[PDB]
Parts: sequence; C-alpha cells; structure tokens
Amino acid sequence: GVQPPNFSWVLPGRLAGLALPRLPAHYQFLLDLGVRHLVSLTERGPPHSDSCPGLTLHRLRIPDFCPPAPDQIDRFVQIVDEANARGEAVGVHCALGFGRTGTMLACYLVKERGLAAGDAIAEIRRLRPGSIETYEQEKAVFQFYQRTK
Repeated sequence: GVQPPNFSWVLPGRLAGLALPRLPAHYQFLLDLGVRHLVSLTERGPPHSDSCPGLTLHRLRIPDFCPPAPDQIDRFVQIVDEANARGEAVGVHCALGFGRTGTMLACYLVKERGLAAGDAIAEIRRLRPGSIETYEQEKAVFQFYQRTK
C-alpha cells in the first residue's frame, strides 16, 4: 500500500482527506486503514479505482474551482454517517485536497461536532494547512451552518 498524496485524518478512524488518488496502491492503502468508502469530488472519477473492488466509490462531482451545492453537502454527510454506522471510515478527495475537500470536511465538523462555521474552517486549516482558501468555499460552510444551526 502507498499513502495517497496530501492524506490525513480529520476524525480518527472515521473521516480523512486526500488529494487525487491515481494508483492501485493508493486505494489498497485506504482499505488497509479501514477507509472502505471514497467520496470523489473531481470532474472525473480517479484513475484505477476499480483495482480495489472492495472500496466503494461515491461520485459527487463538483466543477473545478467552484463550491459544493447544498444538496451535495447533505449527501456527503449522509454517506459519512452511514459508513461510520457500519464501522467503516470514509475518505474524501478532490484534485489537490484543499478546496472542495476542505469545504466538505469542515461541513462534517459543523454537523457532527457542532462547531460554528468559523471554528470548523479554522480546525480544517489547522489540520490541513492551505484548505478552504476561497471565499465561495468559506461561504459554502457558513450557509451549511445556517441550515444546520
């Protein structure tokens, strides 16, 4: 197994972020750490994902340099909740693992850890320096918090 680029846990044993996986060894690495679900945010599916039939790919396509749509975030949350309900960890990736990935990660903290948007964005940036760099990305988290209370 080979650790995928920019990989790190946000919620130990439950949720992790990563850059674009592109080799069979990347997916095998995820499976070894218990990450049985991969939420893919890129415009196209990541290469060689089918090498590991045991890993479930969840395609939630979000255009490059754009924020996630409200319904997409709700779906992301649902996916993480159901996976963790089965004792399985989830990994979420985009192209670089900072923008779209960072926004999703922060949104789960808002929902699952009850954090305010600002603090959720700060924690993600602390764990993964460089995350949620754009205003639209921050905006996505704040509006999610607004409809999550």
